Amino acid sequence: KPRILPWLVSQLDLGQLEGVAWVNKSRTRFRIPWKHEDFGIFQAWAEATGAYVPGRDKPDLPTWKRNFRSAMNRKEGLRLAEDRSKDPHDPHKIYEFV
Ligand SMILES: [Cl-]
Ligand SMILES: [Cl-]
Ligand SMILES: [Cl-]
Ligand SMILES: [Cl-]
Ligand code: NA
Ligand code: NA
Ligand SMILES: [Zn+2]
Ligand SMILES: [Zn+2]
Ligand SMILES: [Zn+2]
Ligand SMILES: [Zn+2]
Repeated sequence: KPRILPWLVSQLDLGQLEGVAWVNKSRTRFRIPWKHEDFGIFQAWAEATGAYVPGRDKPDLPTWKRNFRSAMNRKEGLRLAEDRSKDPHDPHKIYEFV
C-alpha cells in the first residue's frame, strides 16, 4: 504494497481511529495522536505494510512509530505543520497537504 497517501486519506475519511482526524473542512490538514494496547495508526500501518503480523512478530511500537514517521516525511506533498508531541494533555502532531 500500500501507498501511504491514499491509505492515510482513507483512514481519515473513515474516521475509525481515535484521535486520528481531519482538522479542517477542506481536508488538507489532520491530527495524529503522538507520544514521545495502543492499536492506533502506527500499528495499523505496520499491519497494512506487512511489517507486523500478530503472533509472528513481537509488538514493537517505537519501531512502528519510526517506520511511520519515515513513510510520511518522504512524501513530497506532506509537510509537518505542528509538533505537540511533548504536551501532557493530548500529545499530537498535525500534518498538512501542500
Ligand atoms: Cl472524499
Ligand atoms: Cl492496530
Ligand atoms: Cl497545554
Ligand atoms: Cl495541545
Ligand atoms: Na477523532
Ligand atoms: Na499504534
Ligand atoms: Zn477523501
Ligand atoms: Zn491492528
Ligand atoms: Zn495541535
Ligand atoms: Zn497541554
